[PDB]
Amino acid sequence: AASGSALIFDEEMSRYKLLWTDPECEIEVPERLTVSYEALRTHGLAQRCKAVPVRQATEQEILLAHSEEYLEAVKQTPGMNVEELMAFSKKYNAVYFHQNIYHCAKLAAGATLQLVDSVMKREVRNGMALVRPPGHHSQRSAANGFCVFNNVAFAALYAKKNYNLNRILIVDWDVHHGQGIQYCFEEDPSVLYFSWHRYEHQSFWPNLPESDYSSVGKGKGSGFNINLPWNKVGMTNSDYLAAFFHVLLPVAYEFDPELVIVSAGFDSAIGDPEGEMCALPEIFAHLTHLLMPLAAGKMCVVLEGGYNLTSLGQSVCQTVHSLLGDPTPRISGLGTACDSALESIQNVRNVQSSYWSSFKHLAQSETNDIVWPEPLKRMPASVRTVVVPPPGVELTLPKNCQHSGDISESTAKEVQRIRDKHFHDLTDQNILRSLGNIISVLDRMMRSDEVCNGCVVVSDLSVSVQCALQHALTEPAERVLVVYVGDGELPVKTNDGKVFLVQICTKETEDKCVNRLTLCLREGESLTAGFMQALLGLILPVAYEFNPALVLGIVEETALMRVWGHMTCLIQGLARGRMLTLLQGYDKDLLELTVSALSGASISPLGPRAPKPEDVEMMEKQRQRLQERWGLLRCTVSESW
Ligand SMILES: CN(CCCC(=O)NO)CCC(=O)Nc1ccccc1
Ligand SMILES: [K+]
Ligand SMILES: [K+]
Ligand code: NA
Ligand SMILES: [Zn+2]
Repeated sequence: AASGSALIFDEEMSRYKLLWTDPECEIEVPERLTVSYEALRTHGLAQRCKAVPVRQATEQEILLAHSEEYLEAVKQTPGMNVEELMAFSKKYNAVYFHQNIYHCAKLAAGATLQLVDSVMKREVRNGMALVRPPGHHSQRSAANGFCVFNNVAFAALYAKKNYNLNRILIVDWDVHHGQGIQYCFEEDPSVLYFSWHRYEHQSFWPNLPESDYSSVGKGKGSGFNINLPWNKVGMTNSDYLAAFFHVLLPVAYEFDPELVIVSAGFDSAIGDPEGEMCALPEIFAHLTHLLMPLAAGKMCVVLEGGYNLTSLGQSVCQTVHSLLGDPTPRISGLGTACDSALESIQNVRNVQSSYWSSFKHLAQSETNDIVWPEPLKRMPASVRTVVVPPPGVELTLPKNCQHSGDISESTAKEVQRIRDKHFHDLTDQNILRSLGNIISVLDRMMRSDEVCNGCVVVSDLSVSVQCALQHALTEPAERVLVVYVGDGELPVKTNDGKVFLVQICTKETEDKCVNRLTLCLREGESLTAGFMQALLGLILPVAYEFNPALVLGIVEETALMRVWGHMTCLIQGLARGRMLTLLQGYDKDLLELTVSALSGASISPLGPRAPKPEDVEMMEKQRQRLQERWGLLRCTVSESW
């Protein structure tokens, strides 16, 4: 399986710039590449990436997306003087030309194609191209918005042609609408385009009616264009994550792309003079992380915009950190999206309800100078994952996993201390072994930056859960998220706000308070889709708002775990990836799947469908019950009294 992350960069693309006065173009500077690469080197990230050389896109490759007349006209700009370059620039909107920009435009596109080849040939797991000029405004016969050729549209058209892909997701999180990409794939159902963008009721550049939520695609492509307009500035981490949980990710996992391409403009970051948004550079660690389970991890990140040199460098680093598998930073202060964002979200969900299963219940009444703190260091763990299989079982482990059954003297004293106080008449040395394992693994996870998560197979659930949870609460971990697949009650108290409990059970149970989420899904062929809808639409929003310091996963032996890998990967967005999983009984496959997802490996796609209406009803009842306490659950504007 593929390993490593490509970083594609060349300083030649910094060798064109604006040569006359134009306030609408001044911000697009060579130093955007310089500062970004240097920030990657400063933090040791470039050195851990596979450097893949740029090349020129050929004429034939350019003609995949652009007309011969437009290519021919651009091909003559290297021979033009400044006067003629200015006159040529004025034929287009918000773009400048330079003797070297045609050369750099072919490098930006070739760099992108190099990135696609590296990922699709399995030479790397994923990667990023740092390119100039950007691409996403470029159109079949026009330069636009600092873009000459459409780098990301090339990438999808090239991957279609040369790898015969049928499903490609393009995520455009630049703060501007990528209308060139939308036009390119408007009628094509094989490419799903998502864009959020500052819109302000069409008063923000490029001022297009078809940038609104109502443009869903055309003809065979209806439903495969998703526009989410931001109609106010100042959008926050909660707005962006609400967009992902309630619009993008439900559609992305249902579409099941074979490749993901990100139009990665960081002018959507705090401090940018174009976007005027408020999301922290750390949010891009999570936008990247939440998309990484798709397409077996095959993600190509392509630089678009981003103009505040500081937020630019920090956001590029958060993205590459996540591409490299480094633990995600904790996002504090999350809550409801603002009213304007909830309006945009509910409007796109409603027009998209004709096309996507996650939204189909909405269609019938029966169914329903700026400054911010510098990002903390993100260092990978020595051993990412420790594993404790039953005594005797030896397993084949990824290179970043270790067994860990060696109980120390201090740990062994705590186990009998705990036994002597809370479990008098317990003699079973198999259970006492597992509690030595839990405490030893937990202490490595929390006290060290060099073990991140772990998995322990256990005999008795009640005793193991108590010591795991209690030893975590005394460490102390301020808050603990518990995710439990099974039935019955556990020694878990949710009456102090330090624990939130997600339970996925078989019998319908009454849910009393707002620190428990109970999901009883109907047994049958549609359990997989229902679980994924619950995970993206309920579990992740609450977990992200809760912001735990540790995640405790628990599976009872009696218990449809072909989604367990996706949850384990996605849930590592919380608690900087610090998750302890307790598997009750030995299941060879479940244990290797758990270890692989905890270790950061890529997981198999889910492939195919639609969930039970009874299940969606149950899930929306949970939303109605919880969203006043946990506002990140909301995907509609609330009613004013
Ligand atoms: C800065 N904008 C491009 C951003 C591209 C980007 O970063 N894409 O990701 C262009 C602003 C502009 O030209 N406004 C305007 C247009 C016509 C007449 C008067 C004013
Ligand atoms: K966008
Ligand atoms: K499309
Ligand atoms: Na102009
Ligand atoms: Zn932009």
